Parts: sequence; C-alpha cells; structure tokens
Amino acid sequence: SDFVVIKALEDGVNVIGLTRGADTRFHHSEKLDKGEVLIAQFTEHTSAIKVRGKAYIQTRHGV
Amino acid sequence: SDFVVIKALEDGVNVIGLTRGADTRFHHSEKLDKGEVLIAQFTEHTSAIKVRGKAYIQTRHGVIES
Amino acid sequence: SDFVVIKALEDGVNVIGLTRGADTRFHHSEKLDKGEVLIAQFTEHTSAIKVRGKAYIQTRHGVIES
Amino acid sequence: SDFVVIKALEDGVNVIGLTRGADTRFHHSEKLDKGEVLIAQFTEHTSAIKVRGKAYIQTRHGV
Amino acid sequence: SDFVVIKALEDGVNVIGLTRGADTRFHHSEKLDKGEVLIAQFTEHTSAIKVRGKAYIQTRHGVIES
Amino acid sequence: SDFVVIKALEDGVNVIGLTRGADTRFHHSEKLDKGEVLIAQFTEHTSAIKVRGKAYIQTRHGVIES
Amino acid sequence: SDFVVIKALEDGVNVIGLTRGADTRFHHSEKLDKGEVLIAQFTEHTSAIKVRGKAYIQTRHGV
Amino acid sequence: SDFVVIKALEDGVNVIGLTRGADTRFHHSEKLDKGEVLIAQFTEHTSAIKVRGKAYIQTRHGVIES
Amino acid sequence: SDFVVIKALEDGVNVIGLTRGADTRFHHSEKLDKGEVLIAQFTEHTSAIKVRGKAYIQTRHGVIES
Amino acid sequence: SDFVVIKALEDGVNVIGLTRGADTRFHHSEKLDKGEVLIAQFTEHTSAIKVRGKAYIQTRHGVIES
Amino acid sequence: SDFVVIKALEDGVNVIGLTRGADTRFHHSEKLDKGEVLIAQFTEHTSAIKVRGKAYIQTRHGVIES
Amino acid sequence: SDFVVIKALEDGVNVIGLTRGADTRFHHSEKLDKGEVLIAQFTEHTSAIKVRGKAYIQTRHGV
Ligand SMILES: N[C@@H](Cc1c[nH]c2ccccc12)C(=O)O
Ligand SMILES: N[C@@H](Cc1c[nH]c2ccccc12)C(=O)O
Ligand SMILES: N[C@@H](Cc1c[nH]c2ccccc12)C(=O)O
Ligand SMILES: N[C@@H](Cc1c[nH]c2ccccc12)C(=O)O
Ligand SMILES: N[C@@H](Cc1c[nH]c2ccccc12)C(=O)O
Ligand SMILES: N[C@@H](Cc1c[nH]c2ccccc12)C(=O)O
Ligand SMILES: N[C@@H](Cc1c[nH]c2ccccc12)C(=O)O
Ligand SMILES: N[C@@H](Cc1c[nH]c2ccccc12)C(=O)O
Ligand SMILES: N[C@@H](Cc1c[nH]c2ccccc12)C(=O)O
Ligand SMILES: N[C@@H](Cc1c[nH]c2ccccc12)C(=O)O
Ligand SMILES: N[C@@H](Cc1c[nH]c2ccccc12)C(=O)O
Ligand SMILES: N[C@@H](Cc1c[nH]c2ccccc12)C(=O)O
Repeated sequence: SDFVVIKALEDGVNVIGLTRGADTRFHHSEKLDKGEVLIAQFTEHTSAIKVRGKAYIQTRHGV
Repeated sequence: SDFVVIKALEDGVNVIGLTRGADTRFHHSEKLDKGEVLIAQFTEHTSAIKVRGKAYIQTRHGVIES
Repeated sequence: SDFVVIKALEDGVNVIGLTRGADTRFHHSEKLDKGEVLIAQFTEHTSAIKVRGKAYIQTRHGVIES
Repeated sequence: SDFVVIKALEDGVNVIGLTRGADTRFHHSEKLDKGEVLIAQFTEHTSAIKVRGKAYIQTRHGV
Repeated sequence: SDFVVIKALEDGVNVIGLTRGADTRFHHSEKLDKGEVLIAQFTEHTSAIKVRGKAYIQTRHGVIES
Repeated sequence: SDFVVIKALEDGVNVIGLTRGADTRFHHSEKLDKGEVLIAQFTEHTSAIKVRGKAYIQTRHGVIES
Repeated sequence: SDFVVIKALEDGVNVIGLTRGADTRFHHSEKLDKGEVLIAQFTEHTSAIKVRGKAYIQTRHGV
Repeated sequence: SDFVVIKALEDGVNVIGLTRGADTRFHHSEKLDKGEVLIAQFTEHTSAIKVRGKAYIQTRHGVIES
Repeated sequence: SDFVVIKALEDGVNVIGLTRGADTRFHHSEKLDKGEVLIAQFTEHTSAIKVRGKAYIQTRHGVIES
Repeated sequence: SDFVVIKALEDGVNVIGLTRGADTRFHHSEKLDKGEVLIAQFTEHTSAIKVRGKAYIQTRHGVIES
Repeated sequence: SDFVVIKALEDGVNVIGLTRGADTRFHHSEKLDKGEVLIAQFTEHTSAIKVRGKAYIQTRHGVIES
Repeated sequence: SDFVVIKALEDGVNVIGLTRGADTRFHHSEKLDKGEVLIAQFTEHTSAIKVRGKAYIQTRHGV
C-alpha cells in the first residue's frame, strides 16, 4: 500500500492520522522531534494524513 | 488507491470531501494553516475533493500551485 | 479510478456530473470560484463530467487550459 | 475505463453516445458551447462516441 | 478495450462495423461528414471495422492519414 | 485482443480470415478498394489473417508496406 | 496471444503449423504468393510454425 | 511488500514499529549502532516505522540522509 | 508463452524438443534447410529445445548467430 | 518475493533474521567471512533483516557499501 | 517461465538439471558439442541448472561467456 | 521465481541452499569448479542462498 515519508525539520512535528470511513476524526498523532523520520502507510484505519510543523515529505508524487 | 497532496500557501485553506454515491454533499472540511500538508486518498466515502484557498496541489497528473 | 483535476480561472465555473447508465442527466453541479480546485473521480454514479467556465483541466491525457 | 476529452471550439458541438449492443443508435447527445469541456467514458451503455462540430479532442492515442 | 479514432477528411466517409462471430456481415454504417470524428471500440458485437473514404485514423499502432 | 490495420494501396485487396481450431479454412474474405482501411481483431473464430494485394499493414510488431 | 507476421518474397512460400501436444506433425500449410502477408497466432492447436521459402518475418523479438 | 532500508550513522539509533489497526502503539524498538543496517518490511503487524537518531534511509521514494 | 526463433544458416540444422516432466527424452526433431525458419513455443510437452547446426537464434534474451 | 544481497567486506559479518508476527525476536544469525555472499528473501518467517559489520548491501532500492 | 540459453564453446559441455523439492540431485545431463545450443526452462521438476564446460550463457540477468 | 547466477572463479565454490521455514539450516551445498555456472532459483524449499568462494554473481539487482 501507498505510504508517506516524513522527516521533521523542527521539534514537535505532528503526523496526524484521520479515520477511514463515513466519519473523519483524528485517531492518532505521532510526534516527531527534529531529524526523526516516520514512514507511514495508508491502511484500513487511516485514509488521510495531515502533517503540522516544518517537515520534508516524500510521497509517490515527489517531495 | 489514488491520493492528492495539498500544501496550504496561506492560512484558512479548506480541503473538502464530497460523498461517494447517488447523492453529493460535503461530508468533511479540513482546515490547513500556511505550510500544513494534507495527503488524502479517494475512498469508499470520498469520490471528489474540493480545495479552497491558495494551495500547492499534487496528484498523479502533476502539480498546480496557486 | 480515473479522475480529473479542475482549477477555476474565473468565478462561477460549474463542474457537472452526468449519470452512469442507460439514462443521462445532470445529477450534481459543483460551483468553483476563481482559484478553487476540484479533483473528481469517475464513479458508479458518474460516467461523464462537463466543465463550464474558464478552467485549467488535467486528466491522464494531458492539459487543457483557457 | 477509457475516456475522451472534448473541448468545444464553437457553439453547438454535439457529443453523441452510441448504444453498446447488437443495435446502434444514439441514446444521448450532449451539447457543448464554445470553451466547454466534456470528459466522457466508454461504459456499459456507450461503445462509440461521435463528435459533430469543431472541437479539440484528446484520447489515449493523442489529440 | 481497444478503440479506433476516425476523423473524416471529406464528406461521405463511412465507418462500418462487422459482426463478431462465425458469420461476418455489416451490422452498422456510420456516416461522417468532413471534420466529424468517431471514436469506436471493439465490442461483444463488433470485431472488425472498415473505413471507406478519405480519413485520418488513429489506433494503438499509430496513424494513417488519407 | 490483438488487431491488424490494413490499408489497401490498390483496388481489389482481399483480407481473409482463417478459422480458429483443429481445422483451417477461409471463413470470410473482405474486399478493400484503394484507400479503404480494415481494422480487424483476432477472435474466437479467427486465428490467422491473410492479405492479398498491395497493402500497408500495421500490427503490434510494426509496419509492412508495398 | 503471440503471433508472427510473414510476408512472402517469392511465390509458393509455405507457412506450416505444427500440432500442439505430445505428437508433432503439420496440420496445415498456408501457401503465400509473392507480396502476400499472413499474420498467424499461436493457438490451442498450433504451438510451432515453420516457414519454408524466402520471407520477411516479424515476431515479438524483431525481424 | 514495501520495505525500508535504515543505516545508522551513529550509535544508538532506534527503529520503531507502530502497530497496524485501530490502535497505534510502539510494539518493537530495534537498536542499531553505527554502520549497522536494518531492512524492514511493512507487515500484518507494522503499518508505520519511526526512526530516531542520525540515519541514512532508503525507500521506494528515494533517499533521506543525516 | 515464451518462444524461440531459429533460422538455419546451413542445411541439416536440427531443432529438437525435450519432454517436460520427471523424465527427459527427445520427442521430436525438426530439420531445417538453409534459410528455413522455425518459431517454436515452450509448451505443456516441451520444456527445453536443443539446436544442432549453424543457426541464427532469437529469444527474449537476445540473439545468437553461428 | 523481495530479497537482499549482502557481501561481507570483513570477517565476522552477521546477517540476522527477525521473526514475522506480533512478536519480534532474532531467529537466526548467519555469519559471513570476508567476501562471502548471502542472498536472502523476506519470507513467511522473516520480515526484517539486520546486518552487523562492514558489508556491501543491495536491494531493489539500490546499494549501501560500508 | 524463466529460461536459460546455453551455447557450447567447446565439445562435451554438460547442462545438468537439479531436482526441485526437498531433495536435490542431478536428474538429467544434456551434452552439447561445440556450437550447439540448449534453451532450457525452469520447471516443475528443475529448479537449478548447472553448466560445465566452456559456454556462452544468457539469462534475464544478462550474459556470461568463457 | 527469482534466481541467482553463480560463476565459480576458483575450484571448490560452494553454493549453499538454506531451508525455507521457521528453522534455518543448509539442506544442500552444490560445489562448482572454476568456470562452472549454476543458475539457481528460490523455491518452496530454499529461501536464502550463501556463496562461499570467489564467484561472479548476478541477481535481479545487478552483479
Ligand atoms: N494503527 C495505525 C498506524 C498508522 C499508519 N499510518 C498512520 C499515519 C498517521 C497516524 C497513524 C498511522 C493504522 O494502522 O492505520
Ligand atoms: N473519513 C474520510 C477521510 C478522507 C479521506 N480523503 C478525504 C478527503 C477530504 C476529506 C476527508 C477525507 C474517508 O475515509 O473518506
Ligand atoms: N456523489 C458523486 C460525487 C462525484 C464524483 N465525481 C463527480 C463529478 C461531478 C459531480 C459529482 C461527482 C459520485 O460519487 O459520483
Ligand atoms: N449515461 C451515459 C453517459 C455517457 C458516458 N459517456 C458518454 C458519451 C456520450 C454520451 C453520453 C455518455 C453512459 O453511462 O453511457
Ligand atoms: N452497437 C455497436 C456500436 C459500435 C461500436 N464500435 C463500432 C464500430 C463500427 C460500427 C458500430 C460500432 C457495438 O456495441 O458493437
Ligand atoms: N466474424 C469475424 C469477423 C472478423 C474479425 N477479424 C477478421 C479478419 C478477417 C476476416 C473476418 C474477421 C470474427 O469475429 O472472427
Ligand atoms: N486453425 C489453425 C489456424 C492457424 C493459426 N496459426 C497458424 C499457423 C500456421 C498454420 C495454421 C494456423 C489454428 O487455430 O491453430
Ligand atoms: N507438439 C510439440 C510442438 C513443439 C513446440 N515447440 C517445439 C520445440 C521443438 C520440437 C517440437 C515443438 C509441442 O506442443 O510441444
Ligand atoms: N515482528 C515484526 C517485525 C518487523 C517488521 N518490520 C518492522 C519495523 C519495525 C519494528 C519491527 C518490525 C513484524 O512482522 O511486523
Ligand atoms: N524433463 C525436464 C527437461 C528440462 C528442462 N530444463 C532442464 C534443464 C536441465 C536438464 C533438463 C531440463 C523438465 O521438464 O524439467
Ligand atoms: N531441491 C532444491 C534445489 C535448489 C534450488 N535452488 C538452490 C540453491 C542452493 C541449493 C539448492 C537449490 C530446491 O528445489 O530448493
Ligand atoms: N528459514 C529462514 C531463512 C531466511 C530467509 N531470509 C533470511 C534472512 C535472515 C536469516 C534467515 C533467513 C526463512 O525462511 O525465513
């Protein structure tokens, strides 16, 4: 499945997973400190991801 | 599944999901402040996405930057 | 599924979904004001999409702008 | 499924859908005024499309 | 499904569908006047297409222009 | 399915379908006069196609003209 | 399915289909006169094709 | 399945697997000392991977180093 | 299915099919005189092909010419 | 299935398989002396691979050489 | 299925099939004299192929000659 | 299925097949003398291959 790479460029970057389904709420926010990397898939439970905070982001489409 | 990347270029950007099915209504609006990024799929419940406000948008087709 | 990207180049653009099946009528018209973007799939209910008004459009086939 | 993009270059362009099946008749003609765009798929009901009137047309094969 | 694009370069162009199956007969002829375009699929009922008259033809294989 | 494009370069070209199966005979010959085009698939009933007469032919493998 | 294009460069070119199965015999030979073209698939009944006589031949691999 | 390559550029790098499903918690942290490499898949149990510490990382999307 | 093209560069070329299965024996030898061409598939009954004599051979991997 | 190539650039290289499933433990360590090569798949039992020691590593993503 | 092309560069080359399954033994050795070619698949019965003697070999991975 | 090409550059190269499953042991070692080539697949029984001895090796990833 499709996935996103997020590298935090400041402390306190929040990678926010939004619920798949008729309803949309955040079910999880993963905090990254500067330099940390999250590689996160879309899944049965997560159909949108929001990134709040300065970050270098890669997807299938580019940076 | 296909997905869209939206980066807000100003405060107050709204990304709106439109319901899949015979009927079409807004089911969710996600607000983005300047520099926030939303990576959103098309899904069982969302078959169209509307973006209001200055934004950099990427899909499989390429890029559109306000 | 195949999808279309529509960016309105003026106020009051309309993106219209036409019904899939033996019958063909408009089932929804989404209005876009200048700079607003709609990313819209073909679906179980929508098998043709009509754009009225000055728009920049992207599909798998390329770009069409004015 | 395969689809066609039609941009009308004059008023009154007719995008004509022909019935899939043993019989061939038009079941729908969608009129486009100048500058309007139709993006239309081939479907269970439509296996040929005729465009009458000046138009810029894109398919999988080109313009 | 595979499809052919035919643009008439003169009046009186005919695009003819030949029946799929053990037997081969013309089942439909669509007339095109100069500049009209037909985009036609191969289908359950059509396994060959004949074009008579001056025409620009595109398939997956490339182009043939009268 | 695989298909062949045949453009007649003279009058009286024949495009012949040979039967699929343990037996092989001609089941149809389509005549093409100069400039006429046939786009013909391989099918449940046709597993070889013979072209007689000066023709420009395109397949997935390329072009063959004279 | 895979197919071969044979263009005869002399009269009397024979395109020979060999039987698919435990046994190998020719079941059909299609004669081509000079300039004639056969486009022939591999099939349930034909798993090898022999061409006897001067011919220009195209397959998936080239000429 | 998709996989990530992580090379530690300092001692004490941690590669953390986050649980797949409605709940999200860390289920494993693998420590890597300088020069050590982990090649890790996404799996039935792991749907996000977090890297803490200076690392060179490769995925299908490219490289990310520091 | 994968296939091999063999063109004989001299008289007396033999193309030999080896049986698919636990046992391996020659089940057929086709003779080619100079300039004759055999296009042969791998099949339910043939899992290896041996060519003896000067020949030009093409497969998916490329060409070998004696 | 995806696989990794590891060539040891010094003696004492260890390639360690980590168990697939809810739990993560080392299930095997293969030692490589200088110049030995291991080509290892991801499998029903192995969903992550750890390499300790100076090594040249190749995956689908590219190469990492100590 | 994957296949290998072997051209003998000297007399007495042997192409050996090793058995697929829990056990591994030689089930067939095909002798090739200089210039002879074997095109051999991997199969239900053969999961490794050994070549002894000076040979030019082609696989999906490229060429190996001497 | 994926496969490896091994060409021995010395006598006594050992191409070692490791068992697929929860347990990892070698089930077979195929010896190659200098110049001999083994082309070996991954299989139901073999999920890792170790090559001991100087060898030129090709896989899907390169040499
Ligand atoms: N348990 C979550 C983990 C996750 C994956 N991608 C994410 C993106 C953001 C937040 C959490 C996640 C899930 O399987 O969906
Ligand atoms: N709950 C929504 C989440 C979502 C995905 N893509 C979106 C685009 C816009 C708004 C919401 C969404 C869904 O699964 O469909
Ligand atoms: N409810 C509509 C939403 C939609 C998708 N694409 C469209 C194009 C135009 C208008 C509406 C739509 C549907 O699922 O079909
Ligand atoms: N109801 C029609 C809509 C349509 C799709 N493509 C068309 C082309 C021309 C005219 C109408 C159409 C159908 O589903 O087939
Ligand atoms: N009713 C015809 C329509 C058609 C498709 N392709 C054609 C080509 C020529 C003539 C008619 C057609 C069919 O479904 O087969
Ligand atoms: N009825 C024929 C039509 C046909 C297709 N390809 C052909 C080539 C030659 C002659 C006839 C045909 C069929 O379905 O097979
Ligand atoms: N009836 C034969 C026709 C054929 C196809 N390819 C051929 C090649 C050579 C000779 C005959 C054929 C078959 O279906 O197999
Ligand atoms: N009857 C043989 C025909 C054949 C195909 N490929 C071959 C190669 C060599 C010799 C014979 C053949 C078979 O189906 O297998
Ligand atoms: N037992 C874990 C192993 C694993 C794979 N990828 C990981 C990434 C991080 C931590 C552990 C892992 C699993 O199968 O999911
Ligand atoms: N009967 C053997 C034939 C074979 C195919 N590839 C080989 C390689 C070497 C030796 C024999 C073979 C089989 O089907 O497996
Ligand atoms: N019988 C073994 C043969 C084999 C294939 N690849 C190997 C690699 C190394 C050693 C033996 C093998 C198997 O099918 O798995
Ligand atoms: N028995 C192990 C063999 C293995 C494959 N890849 C590995 C990587 C590291 C260690 C062991 C392995 C398995 O099938 O999973």
